[PDB]
Amino acid sequence: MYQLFEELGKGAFSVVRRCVKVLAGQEYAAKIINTKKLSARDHQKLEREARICRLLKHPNIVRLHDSISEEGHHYLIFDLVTGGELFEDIVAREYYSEADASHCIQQILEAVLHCHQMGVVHRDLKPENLLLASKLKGAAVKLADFGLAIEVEGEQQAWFGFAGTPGYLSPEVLRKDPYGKPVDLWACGVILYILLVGYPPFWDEDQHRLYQQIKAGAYDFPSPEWDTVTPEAKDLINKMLTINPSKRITAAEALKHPWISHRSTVASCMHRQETVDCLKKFNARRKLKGAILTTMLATRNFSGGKSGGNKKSDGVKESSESTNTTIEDEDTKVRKQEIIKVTEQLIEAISNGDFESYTKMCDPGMTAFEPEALGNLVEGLDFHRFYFENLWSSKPVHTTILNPHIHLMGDESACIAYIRITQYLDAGGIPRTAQSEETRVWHRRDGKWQIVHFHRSGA
Amino acid sequence: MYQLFEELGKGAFSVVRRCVKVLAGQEYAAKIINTKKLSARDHQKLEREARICRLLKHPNIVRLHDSISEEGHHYLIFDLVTGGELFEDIVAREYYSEADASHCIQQILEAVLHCHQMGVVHRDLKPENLLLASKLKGAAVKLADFGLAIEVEGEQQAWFGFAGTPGYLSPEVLRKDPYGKPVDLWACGVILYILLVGYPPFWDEDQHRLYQQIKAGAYDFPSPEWDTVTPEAKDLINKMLTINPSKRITAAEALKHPWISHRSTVASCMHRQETVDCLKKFNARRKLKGAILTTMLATRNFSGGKSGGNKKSDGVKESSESTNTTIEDEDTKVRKQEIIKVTEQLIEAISNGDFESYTKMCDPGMTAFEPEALGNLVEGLDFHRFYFENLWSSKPVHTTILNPHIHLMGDESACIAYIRITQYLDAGGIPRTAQSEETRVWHRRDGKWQIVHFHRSGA
Repeated sequence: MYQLFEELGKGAFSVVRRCVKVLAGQEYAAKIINTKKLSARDHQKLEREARICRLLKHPNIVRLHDSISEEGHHYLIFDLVTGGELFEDIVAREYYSEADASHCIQQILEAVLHCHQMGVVHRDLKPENLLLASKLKGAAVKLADFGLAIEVEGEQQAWFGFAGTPGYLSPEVLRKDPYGKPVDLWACGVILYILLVGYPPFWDEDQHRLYQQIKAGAYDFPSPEWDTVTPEAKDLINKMLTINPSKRITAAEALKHPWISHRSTVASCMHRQETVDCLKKFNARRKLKGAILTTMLATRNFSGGKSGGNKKSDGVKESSESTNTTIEDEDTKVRKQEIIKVTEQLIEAISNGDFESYTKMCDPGMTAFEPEALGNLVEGLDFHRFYFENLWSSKPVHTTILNPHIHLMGDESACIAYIRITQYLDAGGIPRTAQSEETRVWHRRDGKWQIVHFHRSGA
Repeated sequence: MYQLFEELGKGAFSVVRRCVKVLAGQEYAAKIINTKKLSARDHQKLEREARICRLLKHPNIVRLHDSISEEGHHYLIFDLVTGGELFEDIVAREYYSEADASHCIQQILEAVLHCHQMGVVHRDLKPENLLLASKLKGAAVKLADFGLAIEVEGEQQAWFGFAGTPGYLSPEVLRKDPYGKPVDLWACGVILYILLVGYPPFWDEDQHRLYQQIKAGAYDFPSPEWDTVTPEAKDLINKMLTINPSKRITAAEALKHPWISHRSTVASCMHRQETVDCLKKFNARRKLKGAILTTMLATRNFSGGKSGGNKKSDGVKESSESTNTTIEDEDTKVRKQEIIKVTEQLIEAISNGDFESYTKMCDPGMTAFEPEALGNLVEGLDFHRFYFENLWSSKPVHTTILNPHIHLMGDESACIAYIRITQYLDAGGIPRTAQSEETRVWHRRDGKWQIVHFHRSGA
């Protein structure tokens, strides 16, 4: 049904690859899940993932087109979005302000609101799920991958399992409390915070300490970098990073927050280069950590240095004549003889009065000096046509070529000079003979020898 | 004093590199020891290493030419041997027999005998120390690197420290007994054994168990591979792998052993392909185990098969030629004008009677049709010399070129045709005028346009 092309990204248990629907000629992203490596339970919950993704129809959410299981693999086929990660894109931009982060978060919150309205909680919102629709300027931000998403019943909370990514986990999930929609608003607070200053609100080498920080809500807004962030951006983060999920801002309420809905008078327009710089390192640390590592050694200076031997300039070593003959592309043979071949075919074409073959062997802009031109230079084949039509269209005539000389001037040019002697009969012969000295200038154009100019004397 | 070129090999605390003595023009191997990474004691014992290596003058031992210390490095400059390891070379050979292993061990024992006679014990004999003199057929085996070598006093034994390589360590060193020359004969027994069947006599993943095996002398000669080894090769190994160093064969006595001294009637001539095959794996396991510079790691193969193949970029046609612009002159040229330049210089050279410049612009084998040749084809410049010498060496004359046409036939060939009109005076002028139709065939040879043939009419 489909044809797989390049890989676009990975997880521990899936890869994503561009593919083409054979009979459609439409391109898609194939999420390819190795089902041999899943638990029975996670294999079974692919049914829930497939279902959630069909439900969700929103401009800021990538949708499922198809789901296929084979013996060792499951295939979830989605729309192709080609812009890559939002976070990678932010660091390649010429300008990045609070007003620009607000537009990112608004799109994310719109998507999340739509999930919540459909009874879907994502549970694992993180930078990797935030993709751009295309490489075009101002492409939309799109949610991708709902492999840990759950279905909820109205506003009812439950214990759906301990699932998520450490830095984005909500306090209620860490306390083992029944939970629901607010887990996604906590994760949006963490994402918003990273979008503003380029580093996460909660971080610790020790995962147990990290979780105590999260559960305590122990994040801060340190100077210098937070000093130029508006009070309203900080207010929205605070409302999202509220420890008690019953008191946490909802996606609907977040979208009405002035830093989002009154962006044009509230969100700062100042470029935040330090955010861009920190985010680069954040982005890089995210691509080293993972289940499988492509680099052989993890601890390598990322910056590099120049080695010795990088450029080499040698001296003028004394050399001899080195003509660069091209590699031959046909059966090996005598080029001189080749010229003799096309020349004999020329003489035979003139003798037979065959203007058709004479035209092929001559360039359309052929130059000519001949006694029939009375000292003038003739261009084209119109002039010799009069002799092909009248005279040569026919008593016995014998031609004889004497002392031929050939000059080869590269692969595509040659020149032959010879003496032509013609034996013929005039009226009631009386056999006669005539001499002429002829020069032909041949030139191979598109794999065919053609006369570009010729010269005749005494005829 | 020296110039360093390519790296030839390594240890943990040294690299070896080819170098050239600047003022000599002689090439050597530089052992470059990073003294910052040595213990005070091992730095100090470089004095002993330097001394031992100067003492040793033997055809099967690489000798020291120089020793230099800088602030962070010591340099021990030796003869360059270019054949690489004996062991690598054995596996690339077309034939390898007991008789060939006997010649290897004889060379090694000769070197070791010479050490022992000079009061030097190597202590760390292993495959890495066994180098070939050159890549020539039958190059000698040479001992290289004495960094763990010691000086002994006659036949006196002492405790010189626990030093060596695990698989080649003698029982007495492992028992912490005073020791001397026999430690090197134990290591030769281990090397000989590996030379015969391609695997070591003592091996264990657990180093403590390995040492108990060594101390017990618990090696064996298992079938099938030992079944075709002569009893005399086994006898020599047994004599060397004798646990009590007072009873172990000496280097002098080993050299008189029939498998060495009567090789031609004693050592088997049968090719041992299984030895060659095992030795390949032995050689490979030796090159993963330990290095200091970063080393790439291979991936185990996956079960069944993945599909795949070579990829070619696709497009509108097989090849491409930029955007679809209107088919017109994209950019202009001046080659036609170049031909006009050399042609005007030709006419001026003829007019001035300058045969010198006329010779340069003409090919030595120039072809010519002209009325002065009376219908004949003239080759060379001898014919026109008569006109340069006599006539043109001089009343007022004005030339006029009419209707010039140029055919470009590649980068290296061109042809120009034109009408030449000459105004002159005859005897007592009476101004006269003459017409001729001229064709020149130019060819660039070694960056210079030369006439290969020319044609003239009515002059």
